[PDB]
Amino acid sequence: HHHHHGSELPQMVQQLNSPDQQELQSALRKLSQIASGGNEQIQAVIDAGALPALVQLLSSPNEQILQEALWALSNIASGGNEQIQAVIDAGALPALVQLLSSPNEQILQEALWALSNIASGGNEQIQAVIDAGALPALVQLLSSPNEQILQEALWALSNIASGGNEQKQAVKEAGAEPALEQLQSSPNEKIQKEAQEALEKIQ
Repeated sequence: HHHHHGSELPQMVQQLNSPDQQELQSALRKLSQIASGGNEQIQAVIDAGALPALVQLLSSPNEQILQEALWALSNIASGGNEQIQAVIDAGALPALVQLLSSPNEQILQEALWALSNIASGGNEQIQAVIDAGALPALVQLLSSPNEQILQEALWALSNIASGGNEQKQAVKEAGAEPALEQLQSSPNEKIQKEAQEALEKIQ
């Protein structure tokens, strides 16, 4: 069931620019929720012009606003290829890549999730993730002592690796092979499986 009507979206979008922080968060949450409900609903959020404002919030020093903005963007990017494309065209990628070097694990997790959603699209979507410079960051993350970070980084890398030959080649050129060859021997069963599958995708 629809919780919100289409004629309420414009108001929510305007409120992503409120100086009132509880108004802002409230609107962030509603857009997240609507965007969680399938392609038709995601499209309504995009058509209402929510993307530009969501991307602005990605540089926020307020982790509460940041987490909800990332989550909303992840939900939008979980739709169709053209919906993922809209996220890319709105300039989300530089901000997401920047967040890959965050000392905050919770932020890291949501930026990686947004990125792997984006990288689930077509070769065009994947190439934009590569072009934005995700690969050097993702590779550096592969030598983290934190298994949860590893799993998250592998999901993104594995998705990029599901692209065409150009995309697989970029993965090889960013030096991912030796790291994936190591993690293929991981005692963590989830990491081992993802690493193996990613390695096999890039031959």
